[PDB]
Formats: sequence, structure tokens, C-alpha cells
Amino acid sequence: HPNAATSDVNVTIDTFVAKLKRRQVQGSYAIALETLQLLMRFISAARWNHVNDLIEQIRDLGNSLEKAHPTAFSCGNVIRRILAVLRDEVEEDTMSTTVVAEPLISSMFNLLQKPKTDYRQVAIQGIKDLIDEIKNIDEGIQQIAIDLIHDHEILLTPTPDSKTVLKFLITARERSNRTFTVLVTEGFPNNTKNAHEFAKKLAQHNIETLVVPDSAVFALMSRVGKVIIGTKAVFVNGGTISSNSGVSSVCECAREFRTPVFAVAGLYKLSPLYPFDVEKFVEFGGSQRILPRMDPRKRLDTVNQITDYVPPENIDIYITNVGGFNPSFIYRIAWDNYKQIDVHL
Amino acid sequence: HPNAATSDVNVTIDTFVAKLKRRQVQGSYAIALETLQLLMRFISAARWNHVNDLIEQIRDLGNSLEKAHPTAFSCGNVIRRILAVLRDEVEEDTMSTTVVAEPLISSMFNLLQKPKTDYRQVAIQGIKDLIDEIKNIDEGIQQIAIDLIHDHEILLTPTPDSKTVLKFLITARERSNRTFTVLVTEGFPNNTKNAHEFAKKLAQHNIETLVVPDSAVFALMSRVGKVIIGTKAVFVNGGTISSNSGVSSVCECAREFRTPVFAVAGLYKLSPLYPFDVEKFVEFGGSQRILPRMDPRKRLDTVNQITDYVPPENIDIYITNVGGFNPSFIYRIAWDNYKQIDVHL
Repeated sequence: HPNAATSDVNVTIDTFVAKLKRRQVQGSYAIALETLQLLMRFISAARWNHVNDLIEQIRDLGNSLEKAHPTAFSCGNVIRRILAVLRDEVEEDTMSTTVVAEPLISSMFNLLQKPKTDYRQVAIQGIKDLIDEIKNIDEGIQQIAIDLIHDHEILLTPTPDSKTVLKFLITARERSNRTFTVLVTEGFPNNTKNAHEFAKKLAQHNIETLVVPDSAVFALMSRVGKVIIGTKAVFVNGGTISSNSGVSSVCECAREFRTPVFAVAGLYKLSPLYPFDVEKFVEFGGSQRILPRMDPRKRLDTVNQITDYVPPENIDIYITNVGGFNPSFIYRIAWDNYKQIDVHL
Repeated sequence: HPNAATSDVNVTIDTFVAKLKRRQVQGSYAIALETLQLLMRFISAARWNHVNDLIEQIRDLGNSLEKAHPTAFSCGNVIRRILAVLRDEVEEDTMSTTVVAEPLISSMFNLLQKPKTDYRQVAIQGIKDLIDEIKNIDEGIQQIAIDLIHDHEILLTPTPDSKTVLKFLITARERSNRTFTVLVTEGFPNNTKNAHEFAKKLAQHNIETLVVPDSAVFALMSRVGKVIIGTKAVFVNGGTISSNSGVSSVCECAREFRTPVFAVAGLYKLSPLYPFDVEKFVEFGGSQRILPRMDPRKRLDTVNQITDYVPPENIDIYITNVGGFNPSFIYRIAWDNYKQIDVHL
């Protein structure tokens, strides 16, 4: 469905679109929040009574948003989650309206073989619940995460940008008995300032900080104990897209030297879409913040990328609010929140 | 060739044989010394008249010695070295007697194409030189050896039976600026007491000592920095015979984790003969030490071995008195000490 009725009924959709396209909005969490707000707006003002049609409309809306920005996934994910929440409720309702037990939580053969209420209030509650979840992830992570960090171990931290990862680190550091040394990679094109900020924050807490160039991975890796990455998007097979610059090579190095690789993950950040090719999913970066002047650029060709995709062969741990999970197992987790039908919208 | 010619001229051969058989002589160095002494005795007493015949006799004697004891490699090696020493002198002499171009020190095409003096004194001197070489090995290692180990690094030590390895460790430990943690694997049926002794020595030296059982190698492997072998005999392609029990598995583990594997022995232990079979050269221990009783132990056939063989693929460094060498290079060193015809006797 095109934007014809969805302009005067709900106002800020255009603004959201603008934020998405021209990068006015910063941080995936913020984007998610915005999406939630939009959904709430859609719910409160508009009236439907018919449910399947509404669901279809919602799906269409999600799809359009996805098509608008091919590298922002959190927005999509949240919508998908909401749809999933709706669907189960709808299914429950149908059974009451009309008036079989499964071996596990879900059946396989049921896809092939033929199978006024306070619903609005429930829907409203759902959004609130989602918001709450988004707010408090660290409270669920803390009692699972601080179990594996030991004394006299050096920790390498690629991609330092997220407010969650920092918080996690700080919680660990609060326990002064647990000794750890932090190596911080700069990240040439985009991460630099952020990395510096992170370092400053560490200093403020009184944690031992070491500033690392992007080339110096091989020389330190023999001394590196555990590697913790702050990812933006999590996928089906295990692989992740991390928040810009120098992740793949580092992972490869880790694999070579046999190093345990931790990752800060989220259930709303987890995506049920599969990454088949490196050519499509990887977002490339600007040459403006590399070399000034454009007359030498006539012959020379600068190659640079923002967000970097990782193969599932390297990472081993995914610390969430529920717990730590294997990359060769995270699909199950996704399925416990998302459906196979709601993948291709 | 029998011992019909040598009865009143040389008698000590029998004694040497006795020492070999019932293990009255202990430590390869001692064996080497004995061999040297025997050679000296042979030289001082016997008559020659001819040189080629004498050489042949020497070869025969060597063969006999080998037949008497195969696990005594040092004995063989020393003899070979002596032969090589003789040979060059003989070659030199021939050139004067008769009265040549070469790209390097030795040529391959010289084998394909058709080619009284005071040599006794030279031969005597050779023995002395060999003795001198045997005397000090550690002094020619320590200048290279105390350059590899660094601060806050962890060492793992299989085979503490060798006298050289301990000395090497001690020399490293002497330095006030250098600090390292030592993990020691025991070796149950052959190395236990020796291992304990080593540990005690380490304690005395005032270093942080960690006594580790043979099962607890895997758990500490994430912290292991370097691997050192207490080998007894070196060979052509790189493979080495180690001084009894608990070496192979550890080496394999190191290879798996890509941990650097060092080896310290010496060039007198180095042999120009190939270890084609593990079963032929490696000798087995005793069943009595493992388990008591005899009548039920007829049913319980126990397998236990003294010496251990490690493939050249795992080991990378062979630091000797001359300098640091590789398994891909050590063959040339052997050639520089033992001649082409002297390999087969």
C-alpha cells in the first residue's frame, strides 16, 4: 500500500523517512524507539475492527520501511516482533470465536497439512512491554556476563560505540578484584572519535587503557586472552555485522591463534534474514575522511567500507538478557520470537 | 669380523659391552666419554702399516659396537666424527703422495667422475677436540637461549631428564630483569622422580614452580607461551628421540594450539643415520613398576616404554653450541661433521 491515507492521520512518518534516508537519526536503539512510537501512533488514532487486513497493512508498512533503508534492520525486527505478538493472540482469539496438542512449542507438519474484545488494550500493552525490554537489557545481561572474566587476562575490544557494551564493561570494572587490561582499536574511517571517547570513559572509571592501531593485530594476539565485540546486527547462521571498521581481519587472526570470542547481542537486534553474499549486505564508506583534493583521485581509486560482516566460523559466545548462546544455535532463539512466513514481506 | 684379533692388545671392549647390556653406564655423555677412551686406547696400542685397512678395521669395530647396543647413538656419532676427521687428512695426504677445483666445500659430481705421514698425531688431536666439545655445550647455547623468553610469559616443560635443559633454564632464570612462570608435566612411569627433583631445584632457585599432572595439560593451554623438549638424540630429517615419557602428546597439543616448540641438545647427540622405524630404535621399559602381583597379571598385559619419538613437523628450532638451526637445515650440520661414506658401516 502506498502513502496516500498515511499522511494526515499520522504526521511524523515523513520525518522518520527523512531521518532514515539522510541519516538524521543516530543509534539503532533510537531508531527502534522511533519505530515503536510510530506503531503506537498508528494504533491509537486509526480504527480498524477487522484484524487480518490490519495485519497485512502493518506488514506492508514494515516492508516499505525495509525497502527505504537496506542497512537498518532494527526497525524491521521490532515490527516483525510486534507482528508475531499479534499473531499468537489472534490465533488464540479465533479458537474462542469458533466456540490439538503439540509435542514441543512448535510443530513441523502443521505447515503442510490443513489446520468485541480488549485486543486493542493487549496490543497497547505489548508496545509498552517492548519499550521496557529495550530500556532494560543490561539488568538481564549482568548476572550471566560477569561469570567468565578472570584475573590477569588481557581483553581486546573492537568496535567501541554502543552504550550497552560500555555499561557491561563498567559493571565488570566496578568489581575491583577482577583484573583486566583493555586494548582499544581506533578504527580508521569512522570509529576514531568514538574510540577516543570510549578510552576517556575508561580512564574516568580508572581502567587500564591501551590505544591500538589497526595494523597491530598479529603482534598482540599471542598475549590477548578474550575478545569482546559490540555488534549492531545478528543473523541466522551465526555471522554478525559489527559497528564499522576492522572486524573481519581481527576475527581471522583470532581464529588462527585460537582465541575465545565474546559478543554483546540483543534479541531485538537479532535478524531472521539470511546473509548469502558479501556483495549486498556490506555497506561501503566515504573517501572524504581519508584524503583531501580530487585531482589525484582521477587515476587513483580509494577503497573503504563502514559496516563490516563477519563469518560465523570465529565467534563463539552471544551474551543476551536470557543468556549466552552458540552461533550454531542462535537460529532457534530467533525462531522463539520470529516466524518463517514473516521473513519475506 | 670377530674379537679374535683383539684379545691382549685391547681388552676393554668386553667391559664396554657389559656396561651397555646390563645398564651399568648411565647418561649419553658418559657413554660418549667411554667411547672416546676406547678409541684412544685403540690408537695408542695397535699397529697399522696400511691406512685403508686400518680404516676398514675401525669401521668393523664401529659396526660391532652398534650390534652390541643400538640405543647408544652418541657412541656411534663420536666414532663417525673421528672417521670423518681421519678421512680429510687422508685425502690431503693422497694429494701430496701423488705429487682440483670445487664450487663449494663439497661437490656431487666428484662421486660420478673418476678421482708415510704423521696422521696419528692429528687423529689423537681430533679425539681431544671431540672431548673438549663434549665438555661445554651450554656456554655456546646461552648467548642465543636467553633472548627468547620474555616478561609475563609462561613456559611448559616436558622431559626434565636432560641435564642440559635444566642448565639452560637456570641460566635464563639468573637474570633479574626477566620473570616467567613454569609449568612442569610429570611423566608417570619413567620421569616422575626426575620431574620431582627438577621441581625441587626450581624451588631452590627461587622461581614460581607449578607441578602439573599428565592429565591437566589441556586446561592450562590457553596461557601457555613456549614449549621446550629434553631430547636425547637428534637425526637427519629433524626427528628426535627424547629422554623418556610424556613428550609426544604435549608436542601434539602445542602443534594444535600453534605454540612454539624449541629443542636443546647438542651436535654430539646428532646422528647421520635415518630413523626409518620407530619400533627399531625406541626401547621399551618394565611392566613390574606399574602394577603388583603376578598370577592375575598374566591376564593383564601392560604396555610401557622408555624413549619417545616426535615427528619433525612439530619442532621448529634446534639451538646448539654453534648457533640456532632448523629441522630443514640440521642435515647439513651433520654432513659438516660426518662424511658421506661414513654413514654406512
